[PDB]
Amino acid sequence: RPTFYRQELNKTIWEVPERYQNLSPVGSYGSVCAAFDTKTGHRVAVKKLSRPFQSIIHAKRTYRELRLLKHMKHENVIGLLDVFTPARSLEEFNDVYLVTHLMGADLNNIVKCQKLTDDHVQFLIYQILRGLKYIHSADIIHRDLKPSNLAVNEDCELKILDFGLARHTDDEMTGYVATRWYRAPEIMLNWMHYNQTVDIWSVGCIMAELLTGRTLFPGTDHIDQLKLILRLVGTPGAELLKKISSESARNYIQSLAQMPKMNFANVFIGANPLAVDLLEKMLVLDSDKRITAAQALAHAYFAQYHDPDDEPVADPYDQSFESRDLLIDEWKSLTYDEVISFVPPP
Ligand SMILES: CC(=O)c1cccc(NC(=O)N2CCOCC2)c1
Ligand SMILES: [Cl-]
Ligand SMILES: [Cl-]
Ligand SMILES: [Cl-]
Ligand SMILES: [Cl-]
Ligand SMILES: [Cl-]
Ligand SMILES: [Mg+2]
Repeated sequence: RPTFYRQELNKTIWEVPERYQNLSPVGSYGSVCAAFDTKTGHRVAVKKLSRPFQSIIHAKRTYRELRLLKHMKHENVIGLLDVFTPARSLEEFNDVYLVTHLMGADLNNIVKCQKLTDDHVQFLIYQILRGLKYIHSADIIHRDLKPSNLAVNEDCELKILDFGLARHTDDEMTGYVATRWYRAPEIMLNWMHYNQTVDIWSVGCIMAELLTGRTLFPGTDHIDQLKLILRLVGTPGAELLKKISSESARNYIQSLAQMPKMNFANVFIGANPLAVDLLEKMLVLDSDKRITAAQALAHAYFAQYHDPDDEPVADPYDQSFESRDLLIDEWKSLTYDEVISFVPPP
């Protein structure tokens, strides 16, 4: 067991191992500090969870987040450097701290203020798809891909973070908000049981915005955003209408005048024809017909970067806990076992 020290930073007690020095608040599900890790030489983010075991819902969310971060071991995905508690037994266990690499800029800080060549767009979207091939091979859905959840460095190297932990509220998705502009229509309006294809819709929206410098579907509300989507990709045919489970959602769609799919070369003026072709394969209304991450990596747009011997898959991931009914203290015991069994990376 390391030695811990205590300090108060902006109204909060932080109790952390001596290896972490020069803590400074960066923001606030919990509170975050920047620190220097003397064991590894890296600058790190230390997150102190708020009220991790306050309800059955909160205790299960804490377990879910720790299981997911412990599993993810890939160059294009956020990984866990450390996890700790100052508790010496289950009986006094009440606080959880998570440690990752400190991230600088996000995709927003380069798409707003920088000139991107087609080669930059190839390399950035290649890396998102390499990370997604890995995540989807474990049967994990990210559910919240958008520019603010993608970290980028000076060498244009990218990491996926901030997985959807079943978090977002109704207030958070209302009106003129970037939290909804990247979501697939079937999850935005609860059409059907969704699956991993929702993440490929989000990659299409991101790729379009890197090419044009503008949000693809900046709706003022759910209905405005659906009208922008259907004007580009066309209204649904009878085959997709059959797959929408809500009768009211089917009746609403049938109230709209029919529209054909637009010509994407006339929308993405001057783009690489291979970029236009890949966008037409991602931005498909019927989720069964969208290109997968593994199929997209082999598309001719990425010929410069694609290496089928350097695009790894994940170890199998057991999510059977998701259907399990437990008490607060049972979820808290499972979480304690995962904290004490952690093995750091090389
Ligand atoms: C490289 C690339 O594809 C690119 C670059 C800048 C802008 C656009 N397209 C638009 O801003 N449009 C055109 C017509 O529709 C409304 C506005 C495309
Ligand atoms: Cl230490
Ligand atoms: Cl990482
Ligand atoms: Cl504790
Ligand atoms: Cl964003
Ligand atoms: Cl597992
Ligand atoms: Mg985020």
